[PDB]
Amino acid sequence: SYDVFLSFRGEDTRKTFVGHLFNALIEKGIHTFMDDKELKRGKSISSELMKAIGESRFAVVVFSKNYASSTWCLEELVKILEIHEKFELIVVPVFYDVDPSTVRKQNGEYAVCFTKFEANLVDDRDKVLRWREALTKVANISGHDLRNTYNGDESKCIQQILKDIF
Amino acid sequence: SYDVFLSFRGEDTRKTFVGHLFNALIEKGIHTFMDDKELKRGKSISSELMKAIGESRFAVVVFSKNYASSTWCLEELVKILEIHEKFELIVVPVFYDVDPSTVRKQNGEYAVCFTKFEANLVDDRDKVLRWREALTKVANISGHDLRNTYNGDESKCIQQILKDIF
Amino acid sequence: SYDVFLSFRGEDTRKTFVGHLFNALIEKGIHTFMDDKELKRGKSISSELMKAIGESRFAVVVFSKNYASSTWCLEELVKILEIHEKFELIVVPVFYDVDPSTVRKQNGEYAVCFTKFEANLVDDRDKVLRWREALTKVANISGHDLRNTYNGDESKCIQQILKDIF
Amino acid sequence: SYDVFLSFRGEDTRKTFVGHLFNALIEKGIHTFMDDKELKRGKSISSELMKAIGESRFAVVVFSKNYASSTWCLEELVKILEIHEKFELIVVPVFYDVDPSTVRKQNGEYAVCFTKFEANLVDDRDKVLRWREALTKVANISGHDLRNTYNGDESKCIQQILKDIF
Repeated sequence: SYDVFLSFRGEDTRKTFVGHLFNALIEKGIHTFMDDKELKRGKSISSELMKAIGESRFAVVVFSKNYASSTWCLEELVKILEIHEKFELIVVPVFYDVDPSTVRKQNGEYAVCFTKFEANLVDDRDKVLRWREALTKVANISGHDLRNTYNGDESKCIQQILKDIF
Repeated sequence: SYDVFLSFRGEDTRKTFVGHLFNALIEKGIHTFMDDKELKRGKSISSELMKAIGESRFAVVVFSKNYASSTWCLEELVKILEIHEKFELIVVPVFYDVDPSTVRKQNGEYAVCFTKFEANLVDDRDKVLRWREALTKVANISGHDLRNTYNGDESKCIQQILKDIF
Repeated sequence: SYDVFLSFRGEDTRKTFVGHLFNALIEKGIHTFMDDKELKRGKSISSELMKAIGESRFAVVVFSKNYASSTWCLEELVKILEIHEKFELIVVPVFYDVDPSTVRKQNGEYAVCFTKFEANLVDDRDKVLRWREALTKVANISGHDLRNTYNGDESKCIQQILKDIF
Repeated sequence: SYDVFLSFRGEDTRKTFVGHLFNALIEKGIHTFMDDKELKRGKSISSELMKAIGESRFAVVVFSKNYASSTWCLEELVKILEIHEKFELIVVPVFYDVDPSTVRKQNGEYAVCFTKFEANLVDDRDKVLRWREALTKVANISGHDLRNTYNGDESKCIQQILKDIF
């Protein structure tokens, strides 16, 4: 069924950028499963999300301001990275509206959220440290950085992604 | 005697929206002459633009918040309006993040930009008056809008326009 | 003999950029005549410069901080533009390390020089006004803007120039 | 078992110098693996870089003023030095706007950058000491310089290096 399941929080890019990527991939003929509900229930992953992650040939993750600001987003990133470790999922980082250098050091607005996420909720979980290590490891794999590689394009990055996919 | 044309403001559309619209139009099979690729080095700019506008059929101008700022864009709008007055060139409006009522009264950001040019070219050239009248008429002219019609997906609006051309 | 004679003041770009252009054009096989002497005698043009300008199939002008700061540079630009008007010289503006918008309005550091050039020397010549009008007319012809079209490349612009030439 | 390699600092060489050198090397017929095109999306970055360095023959690193700033670049220099210590990889220095004496003593801008990292990784990791020693040895190693050898044309230096490779 679904070939590559792009994963990004439906907060900012859900209107223009991620919408454009979904439309282009769907039109081009490659089957893909996306964010099922804008009102998605549960910060965890149900059967549908787990099955999509397991049965995805590859995955796409777009890092933005909110891309980790939700605990659901961090958990999904953790599951995806563990899939890449244990399964054959291809992970292609996409850096849109975010500085790759700051994300590498786990610094920026995400650092402010992590400090806010450094309360007793994660002190009873330590999942913030796991998420930060996972993000750092994921940043070790090169991807596409629209704000840097082209710095002024949006359709060119989509063309590159389509060239990689098909 | 060409197929279509495009018009946008480079400050806010040359990066994300206008490029996606151009890609959609090119893929759909209708030739488009944007002011980014339809320009040979040797030939002039104003002359080439006037010729391209004269030989094109359908024009779609996306009026942005700072649309009045670009004097060249205002002149292009005036020329397009004059061509539509003399000949019968296809007219189509595009308006994102700028409600038609705001532009029709030349108010808001348009009002501020005109006030900056209130003593510049309204009376010294009488072309600012013609541009204001043409903008008012084009605003009165019905087109495609997205502030409230779609309001949820820019790519949905692009596909709607592409399907609605013919 | 010489096919296209690139014209730029040997002040800043004579080390890296214009040197790269001269080396690439010479290597590619297109015959070209360049700035003969770094200690060029006379702010006017001798027989060699006039003959090169007349017998050039095309010309290349790179606009930078000093590209008009010398009276010799302005005179050469005037002669080149008059050649383009009366002869078949192809003029391709090149915008390197300069904002095209400011140059269009004849504003910027060049404006400071023009105000400094607005003394009795030009008051007895009025050649500053002629040079400003000539620059404005030349800016009406589109060319290549490395800081904008690519914004991060130097070899790509050279490749585009070579594609245009041969 | 490859032909050559390239090394540069993205802050000051990725735009003008390193690109011209890469174009010259590619045109000359010797394959080059820069850290801008020799990278597949799926595979890692550190692993791919280590493999490429191991399989390449000739490495040319242009030490810039802020060369010490890039920790990844320093690690790459350390790995290249270690490979040259164990194997016999071709070593070639490149130094522009940074006199060899300044880098040899790790002084000037190198001194300031190391002082910023004086309490960071000199004693906490003992790899800053190894990097300083390797930089000192490489500075003692003769290479190609342009501050006083050529001092008049960067492209002349690039052509000199390309001719001097073999």
